Amino acid sequence: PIWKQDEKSLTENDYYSFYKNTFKAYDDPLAYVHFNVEGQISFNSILYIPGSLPWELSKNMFRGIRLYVKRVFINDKFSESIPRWLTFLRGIVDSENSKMLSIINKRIVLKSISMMKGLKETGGDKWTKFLNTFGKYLKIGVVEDKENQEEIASLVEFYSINSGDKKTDLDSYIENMKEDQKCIYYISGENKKTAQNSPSLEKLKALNYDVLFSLEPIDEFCLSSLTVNKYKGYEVLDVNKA
Amino acid sequence: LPIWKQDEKSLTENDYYSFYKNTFKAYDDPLAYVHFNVEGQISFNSILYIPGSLPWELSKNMFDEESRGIRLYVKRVFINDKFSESIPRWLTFLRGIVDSENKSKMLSIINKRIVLKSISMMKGLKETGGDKWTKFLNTFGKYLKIGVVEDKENQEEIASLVEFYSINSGDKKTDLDSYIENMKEDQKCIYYISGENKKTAQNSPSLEKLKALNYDVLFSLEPIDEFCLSSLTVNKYKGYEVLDVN
Repeated sequence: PIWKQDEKSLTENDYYSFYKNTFKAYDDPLAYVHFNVEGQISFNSILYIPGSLPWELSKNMFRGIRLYVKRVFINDKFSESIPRWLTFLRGIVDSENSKMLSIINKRIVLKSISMMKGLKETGGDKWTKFLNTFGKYLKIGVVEDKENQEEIASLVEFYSINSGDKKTDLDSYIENMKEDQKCIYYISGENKKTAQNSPSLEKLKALNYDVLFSLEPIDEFCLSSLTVNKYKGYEVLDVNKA
Repeated sequence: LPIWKQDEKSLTENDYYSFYKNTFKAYDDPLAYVHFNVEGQISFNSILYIPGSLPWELSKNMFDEESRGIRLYVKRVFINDKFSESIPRWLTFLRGIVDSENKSKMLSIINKRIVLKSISMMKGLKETGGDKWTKFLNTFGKYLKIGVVEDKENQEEIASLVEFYSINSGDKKTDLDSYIENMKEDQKCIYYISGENKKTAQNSPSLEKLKALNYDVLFSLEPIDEFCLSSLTVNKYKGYEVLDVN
């Protein structure tokens, strides 16, 4: 019924208490979205981004989402039915009516990306916290969700030669690209320090080009996908390849 | 120092409204504003306002050949008020300031950030605003319709904001996503029909098969409604074809 109620009459202690007691979570979520939709195909959903990594996920990256059909509880195993890069979301979907699992899912993915973009726009510690905690899942989304590849990739961030102590997003890298520069460059390292000290790196340093760092297999997985598919038309080259 | 260099946190709404009025010599309160700062190579401050009513520069022709609107400052000195000549012209109605530290691949960066902040400002006004949102579309909706035609890169986001009367909508307009929401089971298309008046438009004979399908149909009542709707007719709207009933 919580998700049946009006979303001009519900306050956030309502949403937080619901989340906290349904999901057994003492963390304040970073964000939530209550959406009802709407006419012929018919459903309500509340989706939450946890304030911290769920314990079950702290040891194996892949409940999440509780399905109700017609206000009856089916399973809390509906996370299994959405793209797995979204397994960190917690929430409900209550559907009246596969070719519905399909369009329910498209709508969930849309709303979750929109939630993240909103959180990024606000910026601050909270966006930083979000990428710190869940950014690995986005990086997986970039490869695995072909249709949303460009929007998800616009959220992920990496260390680079120039970003120093903080990470850069890809769009900032683009805006920072020198007059002659055609491509986005990256290089693998054991970590920040070893990576920037790679003598690979001297021709690009001579050109004053930035280079992103790939510091873990998931970075490699994500970036190599961008080499194939490009990012916003830009080539993405591994400095130790061709 | 100037308002755009002060931290937004100490400022009140009235501080922003008084600045808008004094600077642009405008009488009515703005409908909305956003103050942002970008820090890096890269460095600029901006405050962007949606006016309360049509600027006088725009009250004769839809477009002012001079494109005033946005005042450029460099290192806090006023340069000129023609910075809007480089932003998409569908945003000519915005009034605001940019103060930069520094067709360049750079002015281009500032322009892009402005368009994105302007869209997010409108989308916020749509989500929060109810009466203010309808006021915004009644005054500046024509510009958004032109944006849908002319702004290739932002076409879908702008398209999501525009509203039209339909058969089922009543004395209120519907947006496209709400139309999509209301589509029948095997309805695949968004339909529209050139009308003369909101009343006369649904009286059309050419509507019989569609009404016999109980499909909604949006009304085009001017060449602007008409060019807007026809541009969706070519690269679709969120994957939907948009068909003229003729």
